[PDB]
Amino acid sequence: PIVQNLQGQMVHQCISPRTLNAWVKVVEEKAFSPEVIPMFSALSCGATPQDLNTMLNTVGGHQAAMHMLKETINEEAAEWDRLHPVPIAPGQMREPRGSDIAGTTSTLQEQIGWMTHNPPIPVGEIYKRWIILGLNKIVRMYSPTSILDIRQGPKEPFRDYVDRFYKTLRAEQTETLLVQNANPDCKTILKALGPGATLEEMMTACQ
Amino acid sequence: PIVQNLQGQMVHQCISPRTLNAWVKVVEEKAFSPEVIPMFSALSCGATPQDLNTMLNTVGGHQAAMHMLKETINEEAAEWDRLHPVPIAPGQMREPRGSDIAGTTSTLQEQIGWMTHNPPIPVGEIYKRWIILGLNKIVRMYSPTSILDIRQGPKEPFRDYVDRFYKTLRAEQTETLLVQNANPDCKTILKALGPGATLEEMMTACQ
Amino acid sequence: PIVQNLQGQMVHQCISPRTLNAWVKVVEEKAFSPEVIPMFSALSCGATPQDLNTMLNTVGGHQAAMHMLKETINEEAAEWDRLHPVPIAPGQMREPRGSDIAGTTSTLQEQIGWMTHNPPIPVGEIYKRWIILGLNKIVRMYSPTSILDIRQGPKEPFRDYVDRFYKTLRAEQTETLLVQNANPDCKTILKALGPGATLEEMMTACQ
Amino acid sequence: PIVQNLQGQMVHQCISPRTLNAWVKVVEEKAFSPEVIPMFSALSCGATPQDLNTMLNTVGGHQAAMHMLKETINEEAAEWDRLHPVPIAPGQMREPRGSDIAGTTSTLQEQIGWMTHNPPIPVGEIYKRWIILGLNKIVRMYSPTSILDIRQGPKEPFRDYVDRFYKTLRAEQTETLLVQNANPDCKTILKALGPGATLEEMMTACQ
Amino acid sequence: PIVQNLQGQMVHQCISPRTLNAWVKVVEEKAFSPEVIPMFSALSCGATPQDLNTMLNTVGGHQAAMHMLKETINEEAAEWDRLHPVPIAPGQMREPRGSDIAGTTSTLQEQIGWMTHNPPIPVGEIYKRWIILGLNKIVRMYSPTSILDIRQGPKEPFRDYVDRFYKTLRAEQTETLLVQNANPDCKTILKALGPGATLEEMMTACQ
Amino acid sequence: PIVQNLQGQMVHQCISPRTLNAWVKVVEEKAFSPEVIPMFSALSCGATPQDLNTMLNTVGGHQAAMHMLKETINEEAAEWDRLHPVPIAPGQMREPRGSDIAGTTSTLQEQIGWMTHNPPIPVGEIYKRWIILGLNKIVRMYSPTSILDIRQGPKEPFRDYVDRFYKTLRAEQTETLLVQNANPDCKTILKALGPGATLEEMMTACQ
Ligand SMILES: CC(C)(C#Cc1ccc(-c2ccc(Cl)c3c(NS(C)(=O)=O)nn(CC(F)(F)F)c23)c([C@H](Cc2cc(F)cc(F)c2)NC(=O)Cn2nc(C(F)(F)F)c3c2C(F)(F)[C@@H]2C[C@H]32)n1)S(C)(=O)=O
Ligand SMILES: CC(C)(C#Cc1ccc(-c2ccc(Cl)c3c(NS(C)(=O)=O)nn(CC(F)(F)F)c23)c([C@H](Cc2cc(F)cc(F)c2)NC(=O)Cn2nc(C(F)(F)F)c3c2C(F)(F)[C@@H]2C[C@H]32)n1)S(C)(=O)=O
Ligand SMILES: CC(C)(C#Cc1ccc(-c2ccc(Cl)c3c(NS(C)(=O)=O)nn(CC(F)(F)F)c23)c([C@H](Cc2cc(F)cc(F)c2)NC(=O)Cn2nc(C(F)(F)F)c3c2C(F)(F)[C@@H]2C[C@H]32)n1)S(C)(=O)=O
Ligand SMILES: CC(C)(C#Cc1ccc(-c2ccc(Cl)c3c(NS(C)(=O)=O)nn(CC(F)(F)F)c23)c([C@H](Cc2cc(F)cc(F)c2)NC(=O)Cn2nc(C(F)(F)F)c3c2C(F)(F)[C@@H]2C[C@H]32)n1)S(C)(=O)=O
Ligand SMILES: CC(C)(C#Cc1ccc(-c2ccc(Cl)c3c(NS(C)(=O)=O)nn(CC(F)(F)F)c23)c([C@H](Cc2cc(F)cc(F)c2)NC(=O)Cn2nc(C(F)(F)F)c3c2C(F)(F)[C@@H]2C[C@H]32)n1)S(C)(=O)=O
Ligand SMILES: CC(C)(C#Cc1ccc(-c2ccc(Cl)c3c(NS(C)(=O)=O)nn(CC(F)(F)F)c23)c([C@H](Cc2cc(F)cc(F)c2)NC(=O)Cn2nc(C(F)(F)F)c3c2C(F)(F)[C@@H]2C[C@H]32)n1)S(C)(=O)=O
Ligand SMILES: [Cl-]
Ligand SMILES: [Cl-]
Ligand SMILES: [Cl-]
Ligand SMILES: [Cl-]
Ligand SMILES: [Cl-]
Ligand SMILES: [Cl-]
Ligand SMILES: [Cl-]
Ligand SMILES: [Cl-]
Ligand SMILES: [Cl-]
Ligand SMILES: [Cl-]
Ligand SMILES: [Cl-]
Ligand SMILES: [Cl-]
Ligand SMILES: [Cl-]
Ligand SMILES: [Cl-]
Ligand SMILES: [Cl-]
Ligand SMILES: [Cl-]
Ligand SMILES: [Cl-]
Ligand SMILES: [Cl-]
Ligand SMILES: [Cl-]
Ligand SMILES: [Cl-]
Ligand SMILES: [Cl-]
Ligand SMILES: [Cl-]
Ligand SMILES: [Cl-]
Ligand SMILES: [Cl-]
Repeated sequence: PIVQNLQGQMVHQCISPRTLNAWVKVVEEKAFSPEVIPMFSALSCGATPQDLNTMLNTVGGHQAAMHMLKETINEEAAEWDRLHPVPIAPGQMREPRGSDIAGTTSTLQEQIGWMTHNPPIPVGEIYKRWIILGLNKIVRMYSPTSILDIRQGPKEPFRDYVDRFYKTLRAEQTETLLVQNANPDCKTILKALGPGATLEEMMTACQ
Repeated sequence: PIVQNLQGQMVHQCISPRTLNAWVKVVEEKAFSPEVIPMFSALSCGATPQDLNTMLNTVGGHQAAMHMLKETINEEAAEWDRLHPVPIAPGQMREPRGSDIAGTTSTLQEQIGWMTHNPPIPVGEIYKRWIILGLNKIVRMYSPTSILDIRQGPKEPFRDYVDRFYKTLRAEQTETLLVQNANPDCKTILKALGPGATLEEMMTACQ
Repeated sequence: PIVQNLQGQMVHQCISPRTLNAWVKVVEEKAFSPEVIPMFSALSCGATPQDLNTMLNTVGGHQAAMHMLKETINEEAAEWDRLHPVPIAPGQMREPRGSDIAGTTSTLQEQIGWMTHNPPIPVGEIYKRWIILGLNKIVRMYSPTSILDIRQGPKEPFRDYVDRFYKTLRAEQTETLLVQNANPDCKTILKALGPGATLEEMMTACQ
Repeated sequence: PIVQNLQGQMVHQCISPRTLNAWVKVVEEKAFSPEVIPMFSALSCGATPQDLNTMLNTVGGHQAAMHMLKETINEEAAEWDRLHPVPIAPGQMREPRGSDIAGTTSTLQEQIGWMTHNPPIPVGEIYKRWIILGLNKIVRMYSPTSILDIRQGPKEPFRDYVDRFYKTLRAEQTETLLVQNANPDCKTILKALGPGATLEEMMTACQ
Repeated sequence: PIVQNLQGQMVHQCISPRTLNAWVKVVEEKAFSPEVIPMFSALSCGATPQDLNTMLNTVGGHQAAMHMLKETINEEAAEWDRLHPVPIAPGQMREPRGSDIAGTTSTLQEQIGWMTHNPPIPVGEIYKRWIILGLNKIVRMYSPTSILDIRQGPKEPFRDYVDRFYKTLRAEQTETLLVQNANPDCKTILKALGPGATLEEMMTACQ
Repeated sequence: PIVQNLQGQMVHQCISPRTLNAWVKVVEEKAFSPEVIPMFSALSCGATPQDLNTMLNTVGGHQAAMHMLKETINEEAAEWDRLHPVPIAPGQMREPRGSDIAGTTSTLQEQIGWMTHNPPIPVGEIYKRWIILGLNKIVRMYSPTSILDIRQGPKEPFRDYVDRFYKTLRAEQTETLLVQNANPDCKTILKALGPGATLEEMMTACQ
């Protein structure tokens, strides 16, 4: 990543073995659960496009998703080229192309040059926004259960039902559907509460 | 987080893989036990609102609690706006809104600017206080057993009973109830001790 | 903790995830064995009162001991107030109270101010001494076996017996009792050695 | 590796135990899966030829591949000598040979001298490009299944089939073959979609 | 420990959680095997007497050995007082006593003052030499098997026998006894080799 | 080890717990496999003779090999004394002896003085070369199988056979013997290939 040293200047740092292993492990354990996306964003703090491509390529398996990611990246790369239509002088920064932001036609020194410019061209943050966009579309598609099928069981604790409800809702990307899909006993209690009840009040009443 | 370097200036640091993994793991293992809250506070030392949102979003599951957390955060964010009613000049700090402190309408550079100002606007500590408030309400609600039902067994060691008693009491958020819920043999000993006995004296007498 | 940087000045550092996890784990594995106390002291090197309270609060369970710890802390806090009886000027250090040293009525900035003063008021070391005092009283009470009941078995190796003997003695908080509680065969050998024998000589003779 | 300190100068650093162990472990677990190559590239960030040889030599087993790697390295080393045909003055940098870039006839001080020169001779990056070239040829040869034999099962979820398809394709080093190898039911749906369908659209239709 | 910063001055550093855990773990796994002593010496690099006492006190169990260690320490402390017989002026270093070097009557600031003096009084290295002396006496006593009882089996590989032979010899604290305790077949071969054979030659001949 | 700080000067650093544990673990898991030697060389980057002796002494077991190592070290130490035959002035570097390079008659300060001299006397690298020499002789002797006995099985995959072939060859310290020891079916194919075939071509043909 590009990180500021202990003297106030932005310099390049090698991606750490702890960072590399943490990203690989979370994909192995959680696949494309919704909480994997913020983990990717945190673990790629200050990452260059090269670092972002590194993280994606260390993922073995889920290659269907990785190809969807490339398609989303190319869509965003093509949009950037339509919003930013371009001899380049000696020793002198060039504007980046979509494929430059994606790290495919640009060198690390070029990415360092853009990201540390004054003002900086944050090709890493632009690329990361493309990746998260594509990652979120994967999260929705891999969500196994629709919110319409999350209904509280006749003996299911309300707490467990709300857990499944909003876990599903988070991947699908509320309060009245949560009441409608509650079981008959709790749904009866939740209507007596009236409108405007908080989740805390609702869960307390069906305890 | 925002941490001071080895030269005496406050700069931004990327949240570490060790920090990210430590928060995720403790939630996986302890859920919303009372001791999870001080762990969250320590692991979020110097955190920005972005870092605080990062930590919350890496939690998979317990999504019912996370939605209660959002409701508490919005309540505190709405209160801040009622206590701090607001053209913004070029290059110049703006007062934060409730959603700015919660990291939803503010950028990282803006959060860095507030937290490192002189005097600093500690939007991270303000947000953290909101989160801990909401986290504590979750701890009370998820406490499975009431203090009224913690009574020493006829053969239960007094040490084990006091452990369960104050473990329950900590989540519920004393000395006379501890005597009343003791078993007949120990309760007899504890009355002979008289008032003002310490916990050490009480546990010694029923050993 | 408060640690000196690489330039010779005392500044605040966030308690590390490795430190937090190491304290939690040792309590989970060893409870209140005697060797847990020096581990707590080492892991709290340079800790502020806030850091000391952090470490105590990350302990889940053993809540009976934690309440005994609070009682000991309040006793020491009350003593400090009796030994140090107190408008506070603008921007100007105030003497600490017992509850200030215990981190309950003092801010982190105040604790940093005391600990880094010239001369420093080591509220962290004062608090730590209170905690270790209370922790040691827990170690004695949780010692399951009295030294009077540690006697060498008729076929127990002398090495194993001495291990149990001084393990028990360490928690209870010597040489002649070790001879008296030895088995008949070894006790006969140990009297023939005479007075003033070292532990090495004693263990060698009963090998 | 050669890394810039916190003062802006490139100096030598010892390869870390975390780096050494991370490379060994990934080879033990994944052998020559395609994602092992980007892991090698990231873990060898800023590596000298000595560091690159270190990483290769810590690999136990897969010695057939390591000998293929040497053959590829010698081929690239011989090419470099044909593109760069060479008394060397006292204290004065010499041009490198193919075996110098491969770390076999050059010292660490010589590699440091080339890599930190102005302008730098990046013998580490040149060597790394040779290694990755040879590593990729191993990935293709060790790919067990050909893309022609990746066909969706009659009850295999389309997602799982695309995973295997592009996993195989990645090692072999698309969209119309993916349709042809789909099962009859899904292939019927995919033709109705028409040309130019994205992977996301294709996977959605066969869900 | 006392370690030099990145600016060339000796300052105090808190003993690390990795150091504390590494010492505890090696004692748990290897007890008082001979190789535990050099591990203790390496892990206590630059340690103060306080750090050395910390490491000893984190050891749970083996309390018989720890009491032998104290007896050896007191013997060396008494010797130092006999070799170094002693108003102390304000703000001014005092010569250390045996108990000062052992960390029992001296503060950390005093130990820092001695160790960083010019010229330095290395109370840490003096104490460490006392500890290693006592630790080595424990290694000899806990050696279970005498060298006289290490004899090669009639079908035992010579390599395995030499391993046990010098493992035992290392704890007991050679070449002709190794031949005498070899089995008849190998002993016959080893006499034909003649005097002055290396261990490599000896092991080769009995392979 | 001796490592350069972040200011460009060579200073002493304590051997890290990660380094110590990594060397011990690899010996426990791999014994004297060929790849253990480059691991030792990397983990001893910049090591002093004291650090090199530390690493050897933390190895428990394999004491036969460690005694062969001492014999090789003494041989190299005796050679150095024959190539470098020696009042030493106050405060003034002395030439090292063989036992000085091996760390047996020299202090750490003396080793630091030699290694950081201008020009430096690299007693650590000289000692390390002695150790690796002796370690390699152990690798050859502990190789269980000779290359003459590595022959491809009638149903053994050629890839697996080449793996065993060069694994054995690496420890023993090629292309025509690999053909001769192939099975009849593959050997027939390999002769049809003709001379000068690469390993990649050979393995491809027998696939
Ligand atoms: C950069 C990056 C790392 C980021 C970010 C990021 C940025 C801002 C915010 C946020 C913070 C506080 C509030 Cl009060 C609101 C709000 N208030 S409101 C009117 O109630 O919605 N909204 N937001 C998002 C915003 F921006 F959209 F406004 C927020 C979040 C929250 C952080 C959070 C997590 C948590 F657990 C509990 C919290 F209290 C807060 N994370 C989400 O909210 C995700 N989420 N989604 C849904 C669903 F859809 F199912 F309902 C659900 C959540 C949920 F909160 F987890 C919980 C079960 C419900 N994260 S990134 C690109 O990788 O993602
Ligand atoms: C920032 C953050 C990390 C913090 C903080 C924080 C700040 C201050 C204090 C504190 C410190 C010392 C004393 Cl003497 C008292 C006191 N003296 S008194 C008159 O006896 O109560 N009070 N306090 C709290 C205060 F502030 F309220 F005053 C304290 C604590 C204690 C730390 C502590 C833990 C411990 F194990 C043993 C100790 F000796 C001290 N932690 C708690 O006390 C929580 N707790 N709750 C209850 C219950 F309710 F069940 F009884 C119980 C505890 C318990 F101690 F664990 C124990 C079983 C009993 N923590 S945060 C926002 O994440 O939490
Ligand atoms: C800050 C902190 C981390 C500290 C400290 C701290 C400070 C000083 C000392 C100490 C050091 C050397 C000597 Cl020679 C003596 C001594 N000489 S003497 C006349 O023989 O007793 N005394 N001391 C304590 C002093 F200060 F009281 F003098 C010491 C210790 C020893 C360190 C030690 C541990 C060890 F394993 C082996 C050693 F050789 C030395 N640790 C203890 O001694 C605890 N202990 N208790 C008993 C029992 F009671 F059962 F007998 C037993 C021990 C035992 F040693 F483990 C062993 C089985 C016997 N630690 S803290 C507040 O968290 O604790
Ligand atoms: C230095 C080093 C570490 C590097 C690099 C490196 C450099 C650039 C790029 C890259 C980035 C973005 C796009 Cl949009 C394209 C593109 N757009 S396009 C017209 O669709 O192909 N192409 N590229 C490569 C380029 F350079 F060739 F252009 C890219 C990659 C991608 C990174 C990536 C991984 C991922 F998972 C998902 C992504 F969105 C992006 N990694 C690959 O693409 C490897 N891969 N191969 C195939 C296959 F062949 F099977 F189809 C498949 C992949 C796959 F993506 F994983 C996925 C299943 C499909 N890596 S190194 C020497 O060690 O490797
Ligand atoms: C500070 C500290 C960490 C230290 C140190 C320390 C200091 C110096 C030396 C040393 C180095 C090289 C040589 Cl050539 C000789 C030598 N040459 S010689 C004429 O043949 O003996 N002697 N020495 C010791 C010296 F100083 F005494 F001279 C050495 C050692 C060796 C290091 C070593 C370990 C190893 F595995 C293989 C090696 F090649 C070298 N470690 C020992 O030798 C311990 N050992 N003991 C015996 C036994 F007794 F069974 F035979 C046996 C060993 C053994 F080597 F392991 C092996 C099985 C045989 N360590 S500390 C206080 O914690 O210990
Ligand atoms: C300091 C230290 C850490 C070092 C070093 C060190 C220094 C240089 C080199 C080296 C690098 C590149 C080439 Cl192209 C050749 C070459 N070209 S050539 C004409 O084909 O032989 N030769 N060399 C050695 C040199 F110096 F001798 F020239 C090399 C190596 C290689 C590194 C390497 C490992 C690898 F896996 C794959 C590679 F492509 C390169 N490591 C070895 O080669 C060891 N090895 N041995 C044999 C055997 F004998 F069985 F055939 C076999 C290997 C093998 F490669 F693993 C593989 C199965 C075959 N390491 S240290 C003192 O601890 O060891
Ligand atoms: Cl995966
Ligand atoms: Cl790739
Ligand atoms: Cl821009
Ligand atoms: Cl509930
Ligand atoms: Cl969870
Ligand atoms: Cl999210
Ligand atoms: Cl404010
Ligand atoms: Cl008790
Ligand atoms: Cl616990
Ligand atoms: Cl608490
Ligand atoms: Cl004071
Ligand atoms: Cl014994
Ligand atoms: Cl392997
Ligand atoms: Cl090798
Ligand atoms: Cl070039
Ligand atoms: Cl799908
Ligand atoms: Cl132990
Ligand atoms: Cl103790
Ligand atoms: Cl001295
Ligand atoms: Cl052998
Ligand atoms: Cl071993
Ligand atoms: Cl030793
Ligand atoms: Cl020389
Ligand atoms: Cl093959």
